[PDB]
Amino acid sequence: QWSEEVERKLKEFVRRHQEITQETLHEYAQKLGLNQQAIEQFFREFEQRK
Amino acid sequence: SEEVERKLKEFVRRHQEITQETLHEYAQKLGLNQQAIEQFFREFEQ
Amino acid sequence: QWSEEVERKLKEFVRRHQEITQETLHEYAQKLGLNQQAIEQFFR
Amino acid sequence: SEEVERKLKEFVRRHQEITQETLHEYAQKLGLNQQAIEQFFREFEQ
Repeated sequence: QWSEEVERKLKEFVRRHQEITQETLHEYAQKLGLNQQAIEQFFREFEQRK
Repeated sequence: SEEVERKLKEFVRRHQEITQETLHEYAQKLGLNQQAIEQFFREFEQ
Repeated sequence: QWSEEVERKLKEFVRRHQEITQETLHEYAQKLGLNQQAIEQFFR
Repeated sequence: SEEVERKLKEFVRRHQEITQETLHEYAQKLGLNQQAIEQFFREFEQ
C-alpha cells in the first residue's frame, strides 16, 4: 500500500469515468446528427419529386 | 396532403426535441453525481 | 489503510450512475412513445 | 402516404439501433475502467 498510489488510482477511476461519459455523449450526438441529416434529405428528395 | 407532410415533419421535429432535451437532462444528472464523488474525495483528503 | 466510507461512496457513485441511466432510458422511451402514438393516431 | 410512413419506420429503427449500440459500447468502456481498478486492488491479495 501507498496511500499515495491508492489515492492516485481512485482519482483516475473517477476521472476516466467522466472522460468515457463525455466521449460517449459526443459520439452519440454526432451519430444522431447524421441520422437526422438523412431523414431531412429524404424529405427534400421526396418533395422535389412532387 | 401537405397536411400529411406537416404531421410527418412535426413528428420528426418532436422526436429530435425529445432527444435533445433528454440528452441535456442526462448530462446534467450525471454531472451532479460526478460532482458528488469529486467533492467527497476533496473533503476526505482534507 | 482501508476506508469503508471511501469504498461505500465509490460503490454508490457507480450505483447512482446506473440508476440515472436506467431511469433516463425509461423516461426517454415514455416520451418517444407518446410522440409515436400521436403520429399513429393521426391516421386517420 | 404509405411510402413515407415506411421511410419513417426505418428512421425510427435506425435511431433505436444507434441508441442500443451506443449503450453497449458505453457499458463495455465503463466495464474496462471498473475492471482496471478491481485488478489494482486484487494486487493486495497474497
